Amino acid sequence: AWPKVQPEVNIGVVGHVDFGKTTLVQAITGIWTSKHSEELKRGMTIKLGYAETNIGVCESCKKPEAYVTEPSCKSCGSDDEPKFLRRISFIDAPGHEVLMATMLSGAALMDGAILVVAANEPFPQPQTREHFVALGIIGVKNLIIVQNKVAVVSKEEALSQYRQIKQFTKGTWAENVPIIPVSALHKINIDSLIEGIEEYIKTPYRDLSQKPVMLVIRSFDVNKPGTQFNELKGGVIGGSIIQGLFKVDQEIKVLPGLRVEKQGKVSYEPIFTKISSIRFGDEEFKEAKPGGLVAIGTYLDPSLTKADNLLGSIITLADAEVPVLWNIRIKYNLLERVVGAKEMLKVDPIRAKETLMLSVGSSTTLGIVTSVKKDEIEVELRRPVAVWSNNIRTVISRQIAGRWRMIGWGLVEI
Ligand SMILES: Nc1nc2c(ncn2[C@@H]2O[C@H](COP(=O)(O)OP(=O)(O)CP(=O)(O)O)[C@@H](O)[C@H]2O)c(=O)[nH]1
Ligand SMILES: [Mg+2]
Repeated sequence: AWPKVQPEVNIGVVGHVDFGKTTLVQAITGIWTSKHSEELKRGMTIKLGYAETNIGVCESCKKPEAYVTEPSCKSCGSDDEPKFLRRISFIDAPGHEVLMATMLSGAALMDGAILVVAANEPFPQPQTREHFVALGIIGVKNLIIVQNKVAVVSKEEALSQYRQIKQFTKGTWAENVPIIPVSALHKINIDSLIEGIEEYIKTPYRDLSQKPVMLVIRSFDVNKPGTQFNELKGGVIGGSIIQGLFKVDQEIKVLPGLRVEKQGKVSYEPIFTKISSIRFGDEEFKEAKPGGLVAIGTYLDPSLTKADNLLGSIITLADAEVPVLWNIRIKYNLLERVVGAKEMLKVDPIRAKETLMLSVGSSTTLGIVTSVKKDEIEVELRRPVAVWSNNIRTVISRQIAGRWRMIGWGLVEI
């Protein structure tokens, strides 16, 4: 008698490369997130992976084994069904070096986070530190550190690394962050991770008063090949809602929208449409709340949505007043040292005329610095950015050693 509702919380899974993120998400949800051919062939995550599962508890059994991801208490004794707590979803971020820009985007969609640390690898490491301080910046401080691959190391070594993690987090915003030893591959001590999720990653408060805003991270064409032009389904736009709620048959718009070429001149025109369908995985719904990753059916030509073309864009109501800016002011603060790089090196102050990478919401855009002050910089963006609210958290990256590395953050001023 478990209800078929949408996920109510987004838990991001971040960490260094090949530490077992996707295998962990599979160990919990039973689903392999990587569905693209490229990432299945290369054996990594390239685009944000998604997977969801129900969470329940057999309140007549002993925790943490009392927790289940399916409506059955046969594994603990009683034949009655467990108490449905909530449905959760995971955002599986890539742990690769040159995919940081993706992770940041995913971080805009996270309510809580899990940081995967390999027990068979030394601590700390590049993308570990980087994703850590990134989560600190974004505001995803509902964190759980997971000691994966614990089955290949002795308890002495596991505790040895544990001490190092506690030392590392000692004196930071993550000082009291829990550390849970699991084995994603062989499914060892997963129940404790479920329990930890329920304890430390609670479902946030959603103020439905705020205007409906969705951050787009994917878009595609559900039309199977050779489909005649009369049976062509509308374009589908996928992403996460950060505030408010969307309903079917609602008038919406995509910002900045569509790139337009007029004899070499480039502009951007908002994409107006109507929600034809809303789904969360295989289940279809009439509403769409924050938490989970929603597929929004539109009346758009599939040509516009094909191949994640609307990535980074946002979706609001048609009559919403939203500034789409080519130039933005940012009240910034820089990091002290470049955390992503393998070599320890400090970060130069923002130079005029310098080109930077800005992560605003789910959008990554390059821009040239036009004004430099102690607390504020002004940037001329190569492409427009939709700024739905005031004080939007942005992430500032600079190209170092040929690769874009995070150097600091800021808030978008309007
Ligand atoms: N022994 C052991 N091996 C594991 C565990 N988890 C993952 N692995 C191994 O790591 C390999 C890749 O793990 P994967 O889950 O893809 O790591 P990832 O971090 O998602 C890859 P990327 O960071 O590039 O997106 C797998 O072949 C698997 O054998 C674990 O808990 N124990
Ligand atoms: Mg992966």
